[PDB]
Amino acid sequence: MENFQKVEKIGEGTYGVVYKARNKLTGEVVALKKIRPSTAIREISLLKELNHPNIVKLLDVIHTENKLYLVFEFLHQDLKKFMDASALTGIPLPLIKSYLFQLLQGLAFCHSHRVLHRDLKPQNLLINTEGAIKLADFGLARAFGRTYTHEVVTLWYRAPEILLGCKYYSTAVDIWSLGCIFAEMVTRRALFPGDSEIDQLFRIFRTLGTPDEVVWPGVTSMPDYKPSFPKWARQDFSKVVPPLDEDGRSLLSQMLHYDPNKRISAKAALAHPFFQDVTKPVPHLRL
Ligand SMILES: O=C(Cc1ccc(OC(F)(F)F)cc1)Nc1cc(C2CC2)n[nH]1
Repeated sequence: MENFQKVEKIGEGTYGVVYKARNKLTGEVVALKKIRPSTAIREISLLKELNHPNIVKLLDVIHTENKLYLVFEFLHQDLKKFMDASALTGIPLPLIKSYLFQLLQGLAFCHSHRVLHRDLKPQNLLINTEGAIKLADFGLARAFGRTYTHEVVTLWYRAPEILLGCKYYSTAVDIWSLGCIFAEMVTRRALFPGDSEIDQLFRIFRTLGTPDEVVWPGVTSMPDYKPSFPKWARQDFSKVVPPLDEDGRSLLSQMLHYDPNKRISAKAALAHPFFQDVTKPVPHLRL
């Protein structure tokens, strides 16, 4: 670590602090994550190989004095800050479409290697001036497990099967999270901003209807399912994400299917008619 000069704090991650830093030998500007177990070393070392243009590059893994440091590629802005900055006008639909398309390419790659993210949220979607968007913290949930600073870990993008106690969840959990983020880019408001596990689940039920054996076979046997849940009717997506067109509403409905087995895959989502006119615009960024 004597090879890095801290520049400024990026923030407090889930596992530890993130700093912008400079590599004294190569002159490289990086993001350095300080994490404070052998199985974790092996799982993290496997992520160094999982390289894709829409995945934030893991440059190096450093284990010293029982501390673990992850050295990542640096990007100047995250999607949460970009969405806040674009709140008055909204992000233009061609840019939302380009970002969703790129994130689906990222997901299709990681899922093809049987690697899940498990904790997608706007905070870990990073953007550059060229119009690219990249997934950060890919694979860290499986490798490691409130934050170290006691901050509450957000539930807003958590798939219903996790909330219902599924132990062996699938790549479909990442498609759910990305559907929630797509809806938030379009409407400029979080889709399901729950502030507890039951509030998160009931917000989902109030919009998509309380799930039953018809739409989700096996749901009533899930560990945290309760027959006493209130029974809410489903809402139309035309009310949930206006002014998204019919192609975007159809794709969103497939990314938010209750049954993880029915939920669209990233590969099938890339073939959806919503992406017939996709382009790569450049965002307006002030750094
Ligand atoms: O999280 C950001 C955006 C960002 C950049 C600069 C920020 O402000 C600061 F300069 F630090 F004062 C604050 C936020 N990037 C970033 C994070 C990562 C790796 C850890 C995942 N790689 N790249």
